[PDB]
Order: sequence, then C-alpha cells, then structure tokens
Amino acid sequence: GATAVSEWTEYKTADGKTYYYNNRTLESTWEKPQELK
Repeated sequence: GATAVSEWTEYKTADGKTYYYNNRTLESTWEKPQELK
C-alpha cells in the first residue's frame, strides 16, 4: 500500500476552508495531495 487514497483527514476551519491532516505523519496542509478526491 502507498498513496492509495488515505492517510489523510479533512478538517473545516472558521474561515470556511477544508484542509487536510496526515495522521500517520501528523502533517497538516492546505493543498490536497492529489489523492483525496
């Protein structure tokens, strides 16, 4: 398994944006990792 659409969680900010947070790595980001659609 690798980049098989997963290892990322979505979150909504007060601003009204949906960001993501890699759990396995614990890394947040605003840009989607072309594997969360």
